[PDB]
Amino acid sequence: TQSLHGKVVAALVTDGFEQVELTGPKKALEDAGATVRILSDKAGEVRGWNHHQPAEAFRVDGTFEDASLDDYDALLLPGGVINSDQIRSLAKAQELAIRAEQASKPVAVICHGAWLLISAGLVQGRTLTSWPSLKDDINNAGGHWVDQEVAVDGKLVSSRKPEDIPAFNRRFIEILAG
Amino acid sequence: TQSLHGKVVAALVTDGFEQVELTGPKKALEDAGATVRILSDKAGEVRGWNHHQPAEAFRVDGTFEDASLDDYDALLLPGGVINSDQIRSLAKAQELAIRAEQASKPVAVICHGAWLLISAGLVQGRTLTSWPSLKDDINNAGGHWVDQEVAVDGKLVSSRKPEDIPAFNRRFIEILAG
Repeated sequence: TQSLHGKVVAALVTDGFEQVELTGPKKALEDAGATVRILSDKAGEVRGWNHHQPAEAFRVDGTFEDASLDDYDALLLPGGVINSDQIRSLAKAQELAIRAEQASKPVAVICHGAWLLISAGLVQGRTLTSWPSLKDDINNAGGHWVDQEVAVDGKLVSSRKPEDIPAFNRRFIEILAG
Repeated sequence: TQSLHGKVVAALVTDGFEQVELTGPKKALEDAGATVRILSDKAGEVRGWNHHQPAEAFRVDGTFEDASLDDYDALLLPGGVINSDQIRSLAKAQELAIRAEQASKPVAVICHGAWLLISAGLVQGRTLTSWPSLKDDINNAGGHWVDQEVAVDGKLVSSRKPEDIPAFNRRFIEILAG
């Protein structure tokens, strides 16, 4: 079984993130030996959601403003339409995603989460999947939208919905290990 | 002031629409003498939301499947991130908006509601505003995004947020009268 001991992943979330899109990948990554930190726009706690109902609050380990991608081997971008619509316009979240591309570090994204990638200018020429509502936005941004349980372009790992999470986790672990 | 007597407006909404972006314009049009029909994807009731909480239920006058634009002088597209994300993929909602473009009928859209126009191919070469989170999607789809309280491009009337509603209402009434 692949070990990710020593690996640190940053999950980028604002209030309204799909809770399982963080906790599923977080548990799979922790089971393999990695550390996962939660970064948000504000300090304190960030609220996850189960579909259209608010769910549990999670302790924020750090802010986008304060984060350095030197400290992380990869980014996790959970969906949640509310979180995804909010986070995509945040300059420091965009900067983290841009720095990950420049540094050839994995970015795992799921559901509505690729809006951050569109707005950071990062989907042009890349193949990814997403929740189908984002298909037009990704294609209009220059992306190559495909319908796959888990898409991979280099170290860009993408999935469309919560049911994809098990395969998403397995592929993200393979890509993080290299 | 301006009478809209004899005019009929279809508001296209799904569950999770921003309630005031329906009720505010609806009252203004009705005060002006117009009739406002609430159309949804499903019969019965459609759930309005107040920001991030579901709110009151509204009677559905007709479904997108059954609707003809022959019976409406204009479309009203309230926002709400949940509604706007859902409604954009429904071909029958896209059809109603395309028929509006083809028949030179006003379309008033606010906040997140322009996602449907993007997916219907209707923002190409158009000038419009929106909630800023859609800026990149509107520009990537060939639109010209502007930051105005109420933007107008022909009969396309667009606003950004609930505080724009009074001006949105006043402009819509003007465009509807012609």
